[PDB]
This record gives sequence, C-alpha cells and structure tokens, in this order.
Amino acid sequence: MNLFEMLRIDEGLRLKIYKDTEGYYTIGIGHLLTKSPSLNAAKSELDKAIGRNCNGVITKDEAEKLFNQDVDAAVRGILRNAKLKPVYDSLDAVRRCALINMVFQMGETGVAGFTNSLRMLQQKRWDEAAVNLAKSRWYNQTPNRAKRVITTFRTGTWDAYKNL
Repeated sequence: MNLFEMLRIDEGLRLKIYKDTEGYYTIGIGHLLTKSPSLNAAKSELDKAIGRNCNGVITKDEAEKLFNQDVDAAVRGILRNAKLKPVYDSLDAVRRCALINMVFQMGETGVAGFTNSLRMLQQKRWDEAAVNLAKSRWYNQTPNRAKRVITTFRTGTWDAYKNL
C-alpha cells in the first residue's frame, strides 16, 4: 500500500475542478488550484500545472503526478519545521504516511499545533497518542478518516485500509 491509495481513499480523487470544503478551487487528491473565486482562473492554473489545455479535466495519471508533487512539497515544509521534523524524523514509514495524511488534511500549521500528541508520537506512546488524538476537534470533524489515521499511528500498519 502507498500514500497514493491512502490518500486516494481518505481525501478522494477528483478528475474535474471542484470546490473544496471551505470553497477554493481544487482538483484530483485535494490539489488547490486557486484561492480566487474565478473558474477561469482555476482553469488557467490547472493548465499551467498540467502543461496542456485541460478545460477543467485531467486524467488519473495526471492527478497522480500533481499528487506526487504535492507530497514532496508537504514533506519539505515538514522537514523545514521545528515541531514536525523531529517527530517525523523519528516515525516509521507507515507512520510517516499518517503524518503526511494529516499535513494534507490540515496543512503544516494545523498539525504542528497538536503539542501533546506530537510529543507522544515522538515518544512512541502510540496508545496515549491515539487516545489523545482521539479527542481533537479534528477527529470530531472527520471521524472516519481520523479513526483510520489514528489507527495507523497506533498499529503502524495499513490494516485500517485493508477492508473498506
């Protein structure tokens, strides 16, 4: 299993422009196009991003490539962060995915503000962390996704994704 699928399942893959939760213009696995409230702008940004006139629609291979870009970017902010870096540094691969899943879900800042839980993860206090994370607004917002992610922190496996 990979990040791709994990995210593919938690965030979802869109092949045509759409309005994220909050309202901006996004595509594929939650790729923000623009903040601007103009479709035309979105289009144009997609086109730049993709390298072809897309007309608001991409192929999956396309969404994948965007995605793998969005990842390494996420990772960089991660590794250029005071709080996240050490934690991440110290996580195992499957466990890193979960952090990344998180970063994607709420951005580098949001994640970096879970002082305690981050601490635990860093400490390798899986259950503690999990229970901790189980009480964030986050968890309450997106329970399913949250439970999956949290379970992964705890278990350190993809098990939570195996039979969906």
